[PDB]
Amino acid sequence: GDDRELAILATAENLLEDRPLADISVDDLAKGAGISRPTFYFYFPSKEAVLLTLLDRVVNQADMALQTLAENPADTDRENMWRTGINVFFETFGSHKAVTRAGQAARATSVEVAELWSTFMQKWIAYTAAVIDAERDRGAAPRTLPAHELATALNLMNERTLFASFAGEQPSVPEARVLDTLVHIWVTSIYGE
Amino acid sequence: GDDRELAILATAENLLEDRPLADISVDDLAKGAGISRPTFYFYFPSKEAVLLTLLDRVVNQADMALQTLAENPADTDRENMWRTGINVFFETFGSHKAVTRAGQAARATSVEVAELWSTFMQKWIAYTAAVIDAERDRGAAPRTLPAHELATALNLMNERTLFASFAGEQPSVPEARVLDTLVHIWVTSIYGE
Ligand SMILES: O=C(CC[C@H]1CCOC1)N1CCCC1
Ligand SMILES: O=C(CC[C@H]1CCOC1)N1CCCC1
Repeated sequence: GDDRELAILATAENLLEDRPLADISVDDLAKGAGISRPTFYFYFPSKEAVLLTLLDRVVNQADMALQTLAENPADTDRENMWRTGINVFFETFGSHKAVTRAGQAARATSVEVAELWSTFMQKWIAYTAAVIDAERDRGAAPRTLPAHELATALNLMNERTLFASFAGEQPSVPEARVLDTLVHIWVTSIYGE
Repeated sequence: GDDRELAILATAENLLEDRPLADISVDDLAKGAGISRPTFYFYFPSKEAVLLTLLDRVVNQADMALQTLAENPADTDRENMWRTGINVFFETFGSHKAVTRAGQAARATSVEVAELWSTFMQKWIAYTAAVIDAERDRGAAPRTLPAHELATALNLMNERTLFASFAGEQPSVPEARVLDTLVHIWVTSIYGE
């Protein structure tokens, strides 16, 4: 039951490494999971629903990892604190490049994918703005831009730059350089007067 | 001749304000430009080709405006210099939101659109990195990240943040706040040690 479901998810993640959602059939997903086509339809209404679940799992893994960090502050300076936080996204989505890529393409077509992404983006920007505000209240960061607008641009930067690096787009920051590049911009723009 | 072509371009830009490329037909473009369907095909091979031309004109208008600026340095401090430069993109693409939006959607499907965007992105990042390097050589900016990697992330930020503001995405920086937000991040990340 849960195993047929996991099998179908594992198949879809594997096939998405080699071709886009468009070039993958329900029959393809069913064959790789070792079930028939009508059995597939019992677990998922469509291949698009399979992607939505895969994306949902990846987004929540990142979200849970960031909640863990939040509850367990690393004992280090502020630059390393922000690095650990962006690193949750670098590692989680970078461990699932095929779902990340397909998920991002699906935002244009699936209101469900668009809404899932928008909900968690709002959550991560609000957390980012809360930390900036705490830093300002403690006197560690200067009161420059509206924290929530600063947070929005910096999370949008990370979305676009990480995902270009992972896809090897032209142009992109090499993946072995993207964490340091983003940490620099976050730290200078948050602490710089 | 050039007028039928301009008519078709003007129609397509007008229709793109109200619905996406998918929901617009060749017959729709032909009717609005006051020509028949086979006459349309004489000027453009497809509605996708019409979008490519519209995007091409918008990208080159921005590129030419930025070349003008480059050749005619504004007499003001460095923060206002970067503001004038990002402002070329804020005004040019913000004056053509429907083409911007459709152009960005078309990157997923049209290799021509993808290649046009990637070529000019490379050009603007190289110009951005050249200015940062000049600033470092004159001693006005510190030698922190690789200028070209810094330039790449900051231009990717502007692409994603401007285009979210213009589309009124959730989340986004309000359009009346996006120029100040981006100038802050560029200035702190370029000059900050
Ligand atoms: O890198 C980040 C988030 C950055 C972390 C760093 C501390 O707060 C959020 N994102 C990319 C995908 C969406 C958000
Ligand atoms: O804002 C910018 C470019 C910023 C200017 C500012 C000085 O050099 C480039 N872009 C958004 C669309 C692509 C690039």
